[PDB]
Amino acid sequence: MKQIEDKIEEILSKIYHIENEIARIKKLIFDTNEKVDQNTADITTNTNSINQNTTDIATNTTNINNLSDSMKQIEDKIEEILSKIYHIENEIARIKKLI
Amino acid sequence: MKQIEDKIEEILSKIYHIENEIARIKKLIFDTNEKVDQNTADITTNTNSINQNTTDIATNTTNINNLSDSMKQIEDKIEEILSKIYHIENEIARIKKLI
Amino acid sequence: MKQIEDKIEEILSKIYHIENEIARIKKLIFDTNEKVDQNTADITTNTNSINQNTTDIATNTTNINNLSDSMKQIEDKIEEILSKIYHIENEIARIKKLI
Ligand SMILES: [Cl-]
Ligand SMILES: [Cl-]
Repeated sequence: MKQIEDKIEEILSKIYHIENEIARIKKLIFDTNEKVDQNTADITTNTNSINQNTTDIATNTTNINNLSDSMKQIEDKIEEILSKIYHIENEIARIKKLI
Repeated sequence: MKQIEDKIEEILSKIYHIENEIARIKKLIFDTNEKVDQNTADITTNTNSINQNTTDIATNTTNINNLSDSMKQIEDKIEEILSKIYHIENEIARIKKLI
Repeated sequence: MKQIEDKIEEILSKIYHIENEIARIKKLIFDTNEKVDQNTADITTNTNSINQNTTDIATNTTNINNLSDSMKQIEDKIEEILSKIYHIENEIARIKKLI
């Protein structure tokens, strides 16, 4: 009756502490899940942005390639032009000798 | 003994409830970690993607600079071509007057 | 009463085991949060990389558009230059026939 009720006093006080710890734990878990859900939200955003960026890069890469082809064709024509202009200047110099 | 038995009955009931809470809490934790691990997997994919994209942007940026530099040369050459043509046109107009 | 003693010892053991389970649960929670906080740190790094990449893409996109514009203009100028040259060659042919 003195040790048994000592024992029950210990049991009930431990149970009450455990109840508190369970309450604190539930809160920790809630607070954790807020962080986790915020992370999932942020990840979803980033995933969408990466997708868009990957698409915009692909497009940019295609266009660069396109512009590169065009540039080569341009450089080609310009070399022809400069060569033709040189022929012309020499034609003119020959004509000026005959007048 | 009757009072102690009543106390034991309440104790056992509380302990039963605590055990259920704890089982519930464990489930919560493991479900939380399913999400956390999927988050981590998704971050990993995104990081790889961000890395590919960063490289691809670097390449595109270099190609753009190179095209921009070629373009500047081309524009100078067109300047030169146009002045040569203008000179030629003058020379031609003069020659036409002499013949 | 010897049963009562068995039962209290039973109870004390179960409470001991519950306390250990609580301690284990807390550890799980803090370990979970280490993963969560690392995820948060990694998401932040990725957000910053994405924001930079988005800007750089925009810059590149603008520059491609500007180069494309420039090249379209050069192509127009070449079209005209080539016309000026056909005409010049015609004139020169005419001059050659008159001298
Ligand atoms: Cl780009
Ligand atoms: Cl997370």
